[PDB]
Amino acid sequence: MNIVLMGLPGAGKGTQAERIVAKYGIPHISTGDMFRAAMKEETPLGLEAKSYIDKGELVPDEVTIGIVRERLSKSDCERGFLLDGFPRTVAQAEALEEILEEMGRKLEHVIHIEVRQEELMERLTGRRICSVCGTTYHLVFNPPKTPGICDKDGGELYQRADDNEETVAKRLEVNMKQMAPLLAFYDSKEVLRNVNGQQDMEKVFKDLRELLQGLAR
Ligand SMILES: Nc1ncnc2c1ncn2[C@@H]1O[C@H](COP(=O)(O)OP(=O)(O)OP(=O)(O)OP(=O)(O)OP(=O)(O)OC[C@H]2O[C@@H](n3cnc4c(N)ncnc43)[C@H](O)[C@@H]2O)[C@@H](O)[C@H]1O
Ligand SMILES: [Mg+2]
Ligand SMILES: [Zn+2]
Repeated sequence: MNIVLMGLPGAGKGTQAERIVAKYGIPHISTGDMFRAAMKEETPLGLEAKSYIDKGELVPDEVTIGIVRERLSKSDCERGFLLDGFPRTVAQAEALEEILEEMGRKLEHVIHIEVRQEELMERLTGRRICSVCGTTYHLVFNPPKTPGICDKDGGELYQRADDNEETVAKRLEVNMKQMAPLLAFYDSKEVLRNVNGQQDMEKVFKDLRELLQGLAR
């Protein structure tokens, strides 16, 4: 089970990934999550990626490909994997094709979780994160019991530098542009699947699942 989730910022890739991983036991490889972990640890990779992420820009291809090339060389990827938010450019996709060839593996599905931009903006604007456990909240759709405080451990919530409206509009524009040729790339390869992301989280998952169980032909 060798899978990519592709989608604009907020389309639900991580929400789906948790579900996919709980069902199927393949590793979840989020380049965004990897970068954010390095940023929290303030490692050199982290501080390099920070300058891009905080602004809503893509981290450059070379470093991003390299983290993925190293990550996919681990033994937990031998029976499948779930890439989330990689590739984000055609160059990354062409590099993945070569990685996979080297590994003697093929992408089986590239799932585009499609959600219109208006909904994306609403999903993201208002997200808040617990500084201590990383639990997410939303001001509008999932607020904490006490404003600014996490229900689970009392940790202080924050707004990511990239989740304000202006930066979310930017991330949408950057990824809309990069994703157009990338969708073309994988539609040419006949591995592109489309999922309607504008459904409840369980139903998106059922539809994804049907593509993963081979039922949607
Ligand atoms: N390959 C790469 N090359 C270069 N740079 C890279 C890179 N990969 C990462 N980067 C850098 O790192 C940065 C961050 O990248 P990344 O971490 O990949 O961020 P993203 O994909 O822009 O955005 P999210 O992770 O917020 O969205 P998601 O699709 O995972 O949705 P989620 O499940 O969280 O859900 C979001 C919200 O919606 C809600 N929700 C989910 N599903 C539903 C639904 N079905 N109905 C209603 N609400 C829903 C959720 O509860 C939640 O509140 C990039 O901007 C870039 O700088
Ligand atoms: Mg995500
Ligand atoms: Zn917490």
